[PDB]
Amino acid sequence: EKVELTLDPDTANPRLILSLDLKGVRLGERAQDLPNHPCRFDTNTRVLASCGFSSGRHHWEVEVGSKDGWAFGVARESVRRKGLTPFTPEEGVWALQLNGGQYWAVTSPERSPLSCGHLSRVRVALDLEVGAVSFYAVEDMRHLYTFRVNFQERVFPLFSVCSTGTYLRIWP
Ligand SMILES: NC(=O)CC[C@H](NC(=O)[C@H](Cc1ccccc1)N1Cc2ccccc2C1=O)C(=O)O
Repeated sequence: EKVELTLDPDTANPRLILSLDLKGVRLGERAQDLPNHPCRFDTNTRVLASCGFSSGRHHWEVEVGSKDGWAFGVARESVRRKGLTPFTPEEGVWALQLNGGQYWAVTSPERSPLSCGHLSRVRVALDLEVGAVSFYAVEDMRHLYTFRVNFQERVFPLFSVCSTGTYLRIWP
């Protein structure tokens, strides 16, 4: 069930910078001049993994920056790439987020504050049989949050970074 992911550069918003190893994402100062690939998020600061899941159970781990500005989890493949989307379950993203110095599950219309400790590394567990996306703090595999979803399509690991001082990294 453990998966080895890499970030898909064709999906990445042109302001993002992906590390050479395709495991890390940060936000650059300027938009790169990149082609208008159909998979590319052209406005929101997102990138997907190159691999998505249609069935079964899979998990991966994400190292998280201490500073505000990231969100990560999963997106349905049909998430709109072109134009400005809301970052919400209805628009096809199921994510945890750090901002305002607080961790959130990005529920809508109101986000859900989590009372977890400081997070360093998070396991994401996607179960398409059960219909759930779950997040655990790695150190004691402490459950943080589950979204229950009836996924009817391929689901991709999702990352977003909208501040220059933070990052996400597929671990290790
Ligand atoms: N990482 C998260 O916490 C998930 C939110 C994230 N937010 C965005 O993409 C927002 C969208 C927006 C918000 C307000 C006005 C206009 C556009 N952007 C785009 C942008 C470009 C360059 C510098 C920063 C930003 C930024 O904040 C997401 O939707 O993936």
